[PDB]
Amino acid sequence: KYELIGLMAYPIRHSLSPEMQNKALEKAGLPYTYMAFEVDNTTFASAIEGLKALKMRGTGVSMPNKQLACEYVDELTPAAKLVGAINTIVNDDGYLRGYNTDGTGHIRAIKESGFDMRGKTMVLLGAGGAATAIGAQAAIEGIKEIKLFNRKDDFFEKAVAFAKRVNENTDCVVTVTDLADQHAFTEALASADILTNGTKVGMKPLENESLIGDVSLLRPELLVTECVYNPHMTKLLQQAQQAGCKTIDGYGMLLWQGAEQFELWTGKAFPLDYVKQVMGFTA
Amino acid sequence: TAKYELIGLMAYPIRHSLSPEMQNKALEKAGLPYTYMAFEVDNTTFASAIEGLKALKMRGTGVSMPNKQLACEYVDELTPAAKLVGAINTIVNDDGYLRGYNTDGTGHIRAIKESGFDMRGKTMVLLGAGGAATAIGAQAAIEGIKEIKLFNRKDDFFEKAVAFAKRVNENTDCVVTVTDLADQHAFTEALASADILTNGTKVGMKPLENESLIGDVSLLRPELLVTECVYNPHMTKLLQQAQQAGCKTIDGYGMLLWQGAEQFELWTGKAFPLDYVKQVMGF
Ligand SMILES: NC(=O)c1ccc[n+]([C@@H]2O[C@H](COP(=O)([O-])OP(=O)(O)OC[C@H]3O[C@@H](n4cnc5c(N)ncnc54)[C@H](O)[C@@H]3O)[C@@H](O)[C@H]2O)c1
Ligand SMILES: NC(=O)c1ccc[n+]([C@@H]2O[C@H](COP(=O)([O-])OP(=O)(O)OC[C@H]3O[C@@H](n4cnc5c(N)ncnc54)[C@H](O)[C@@H]3O)[C@@H](O)[C@H]2O)c1
Repeated sequence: KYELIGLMAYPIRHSLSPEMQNKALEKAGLPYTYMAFEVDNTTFASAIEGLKALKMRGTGVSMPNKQLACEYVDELTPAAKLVGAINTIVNDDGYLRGYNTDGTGHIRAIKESGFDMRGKTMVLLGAGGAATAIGAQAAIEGIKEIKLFNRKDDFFEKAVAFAKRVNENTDCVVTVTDLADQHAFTEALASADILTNGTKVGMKPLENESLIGDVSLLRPELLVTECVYNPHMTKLLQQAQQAGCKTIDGYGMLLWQGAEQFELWTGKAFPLDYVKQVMGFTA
Repeated sequence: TAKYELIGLMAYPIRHSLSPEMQNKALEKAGLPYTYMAFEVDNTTFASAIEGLKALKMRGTGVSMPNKQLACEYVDELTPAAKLVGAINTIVNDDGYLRGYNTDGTGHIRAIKESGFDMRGKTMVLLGAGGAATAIGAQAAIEGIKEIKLFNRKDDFFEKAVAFAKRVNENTDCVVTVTDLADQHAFTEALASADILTNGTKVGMKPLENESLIGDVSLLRPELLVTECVYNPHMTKLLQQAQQAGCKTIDGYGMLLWQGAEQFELWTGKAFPLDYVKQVMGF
């Protein structure tokens, strides 16, 4: 009969994955049901037991389990090994494969727009789950250099370690700089082909903030990408659009991220345009 | 919807179970936020499936062959009837505390009760000593039946019948006796004193569909109530003999519907849409 696909996260409040996945599955009439489960670090190992025992087809993974999940799969992709976090598990007859679709999804959205990131230079803001996933995938896709900026918080040392892993295991060049070093930021922005916000700046309670203070730094030839999807148009994207830049919003990454999970689980093509419409992703 | 809770069915194999359709139609009719799904679970994977059930916060699960006996050691509490049977077909998860019930027993008994029959103080001839027969015998004893005259051939279930009889005789006020099906004089005499005859054996179901444990239809007095656990076919040979003799009868679907209704109510705390499900299932 139907096979189950889970989501293992805590809290699972208002995630868009259940609606996206069930709408897509129902569109093609596929024999799967996606359901979210409140699972945290203390219950994750037993949830995986459950995933194997019940013969679940797989599960999505979100906070606080993305790092822990790497230790519960039999095989990780090269990008997931650079990130040290996964958001997708596929159960192939008891053999678990882990993937990070946030990285591939963001890169796909960029590629769909017509931008070729091979040999380009990126200024990446942040060093959490979104930023590291994007940086890892960008490196694998042949981006020349990623100039990563992060403030002096808990993620700074994570950024340093992340850059070390990318520099030693890919041909990409990753640098890490304090967001407070304004001169270095301006210099990096000047050299950039793509600016990517992977921070929580732009999302509530930081919805009225942007890491760009001087819009003249936003040259029209600069591509600006955003991970934040609530609100749909962040302050940064508004600045970028007003400056005449091409942009890619959070829904781009979210949709493609989702498409990739769907395809790994079902082996069928994701009904992208349909999902985009039903989810109201186009303003 | 992400608010939905999961109710499983843990069995092997999962063939033509009517539970998924019944429960989901009923859940939908009531607009309740539950999804019922079947999972292939055997004695080897059952322990881990229960860890899954707790970790994922499933509302509960149906249990069927080959796990009904094993399941008793994985719940925290068993109803008195389940203690007599040594098997459950229902688990309810109340915040991590698991309760085990056997709705096969209560369902068959509810079916009888609905027909207008009062089993308090009555005598039953019970055929068999497997899961269905012991579930019925246990609940009937708890319902106040005076005596259960159980008949079983000399196969692996005969010693089980004896042990079952002892548990019932020692923990209820009901008197249970166990006799060899081959003892025709014993059978004839028990039938003459019976108020109710219940088939809990596989006789009547393929490949024994052309068989009935009643060889002389005159033994079926019109006042005798005949109930049948076999539901495929709907009209067993025994039920045809009984209706032909003027007996009041209860078929396998009576038991199946009420078994289901009781599981639904235990998991949801809401009324089962009985008239609706009877209608949509085709009964
Ligand atoms: N579109 C998508 O599919 C998608 C996927 C993943 C994440 N996201 C979004 O990306 C954003 C980041 O998520 P994450 O999981 O990577 O978060 P995280 O907690 O893992 O990382 C947070 C990052 O933001 C930085 N940061 C936080 N507050 C800051 C501030 N006031 N100023 C400057 N920097 C600050 C931190 O240093 C860190 O680098 C969120 O808004 C999230 O909703 C979107
Ligand atoms: N209507 C329902 O909801 C419902 C629920 C449970 C079981 N059932 C039905 O009840 C029947 C028995 O199921 P069970 O799970 O108790 O099986 P079981 O394997 O647990 O027990 C089988 C019983 O049948 C007897 N038996 C088998 N072959 C026989 C034969 N040739 N002659 C005489 N006796 C014989 C055995 O001695 C034993 O008593 C099945 O047909 C099943 O479909 C119906």
